[PDB]
Amino acid sequence: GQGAAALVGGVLLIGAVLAGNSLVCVSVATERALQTPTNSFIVSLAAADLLLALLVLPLFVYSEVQGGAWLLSPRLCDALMAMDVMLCTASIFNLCAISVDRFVAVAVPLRYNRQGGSRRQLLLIGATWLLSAAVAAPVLCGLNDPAVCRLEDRDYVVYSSVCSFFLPCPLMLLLYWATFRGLQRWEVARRADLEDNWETLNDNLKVIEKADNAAQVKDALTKMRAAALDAQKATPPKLEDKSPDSPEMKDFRHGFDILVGQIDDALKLANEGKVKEAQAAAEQLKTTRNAYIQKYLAKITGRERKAMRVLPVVVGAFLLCWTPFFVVHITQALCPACSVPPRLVSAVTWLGYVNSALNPVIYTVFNAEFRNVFRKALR
Ligand SMILES: CNc1cc(OC)c(C(=O)N[C@@H]2CCN(Cc3ccccc3)[C@@H]2C)cc1Cl
Ligand SMILES: CCCCCCCC/C=C/CCCCCCCC(=O)O
Ligand SMILES: CCCCCCCC/C=C/CCCCCCCC(=O)O
Ligand SMILES: CCCCCCCC/C=C/CCCCCCCC(=O)O
Ligand SMILES: CCCCCCCC/C=C/CCCCCCCC(=O)O
Ligand code: NA
Repeated sequence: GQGAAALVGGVLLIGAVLAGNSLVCVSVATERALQTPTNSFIVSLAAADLLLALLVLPLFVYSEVQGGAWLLSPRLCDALMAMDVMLCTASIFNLCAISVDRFVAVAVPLRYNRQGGSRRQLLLIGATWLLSAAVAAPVLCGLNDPAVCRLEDRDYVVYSSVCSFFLPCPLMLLLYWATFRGLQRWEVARRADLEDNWETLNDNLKVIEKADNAAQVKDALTKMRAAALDAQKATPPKLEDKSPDSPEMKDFRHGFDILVGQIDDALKLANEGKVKEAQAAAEQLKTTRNAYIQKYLAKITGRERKAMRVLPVVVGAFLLCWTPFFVVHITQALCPACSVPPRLVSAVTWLGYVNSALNPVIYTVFNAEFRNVFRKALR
């Protein structure tokens, strides 16, 4: 009765965690549009969820069929609980790492000399996992004084409730808040104008790629030049009060000067009838914007802020799913006499674990790139 619901519910939960989260990892692996700094953390979150389904949920379900009785070794129980605590902590610490990472990307504009990221996200992810293991490590040493698998050490439970949850949460919330406000300060008033300029650039690079002749190339380059110059005049509020002589204003203007200079050289070539050379100059121009310009066009048009919309939904769902769990557990640990109904302890646990099945759904619905890869699984 109570056992059959756990079994069916558990097999369905485990199936849904493995299915959804493997499809996330494979998608980041197969689709170039998904290989971003942010999605490195999303893969880390997927790993945490896959590991939960592999290492924790099966014996959790088995436990639930036995009505919470634990018939196996007490050392195995300790091993399970330490893994339980670590994976929970790792999910939270990774949501925290995202907000730290995104705040820094926003607050600290950097341009590298060489190809690729710094892999600082990977280092931060490594740090996140080692920190989660550090929080969980004492559980492995055996904290209990029976036939059930529970954390009975009240000081440990309060400690981890605070470190793993009640402390990261407000800080994470403050950081997401600062991050979103930071980006907004970069978004120009005349968004649609700058989007037009941006489309002119991309549409005409494609016209150039397939041109029949030099005049088409020259016409396309001429439009690009005008759009580059317009875009150059779209100043973000972030730099509005910055003087014309400011080294941050001198930066801004410069990226567009390099661009206009490249367009001019391609123009000279097209004008002389050198189609292939003009097309190569323009392709070489698809790489100068690939880093210097386009990164911060997505920023100043509001695209970047829009693409971050999936993150609060993920954070939100995590808070909905785990807040009841941590309120129940810290209460019990602080106040033995504050009796929580066992059926509710069971409920908030399942609620916590079902979070692990939710993120793949959240990405599919609320993020455009993920939604896109998904919707072309119609093959
Ligand atoms: C990150 N902080 C914590 C996380 C916990 O579990 C996710 C718990 C917790 O009490 N977990 C219990 C301990 C075992 N776990 C369920 C389970 C897992 C595997 C086999 C049997 C029972 C329960 C949900 C406590 C803390 Cl402080
Ligand atoms: C935005 C702050 C966080 C909000 C709470 C997060 C909970 C996420 C849970 C997932 C279920 C969402 C179901 C909503 C479906 C409608 C979405 C839509 O209309 O585009
Ligand atoms: C418990 C319900 C959900 C609580 C969490 C809500 C979402 C967590 C993130 C909050 C940081 C605020 C970021 C702004 C979100 C909207 C984006 C925007 O309007 O620019
Ligand atoms: C992210 C959402 C944050 C929500 C914070 C509120 C949750 C914390 C409340 C739980 C404390 C329960 C108090 C238990 C009584 C302790 C009294 C005693 O120690 O004797
Ligand atoms: C490639 C996308 C991410 C990896 C796959 C995720 C696996 C779980 C997705 C299935 C959820 C289906 C329910 C809602 C479908 C939303 C599709 C849509 O909005 O058009
Ligand atoms: Na998780």
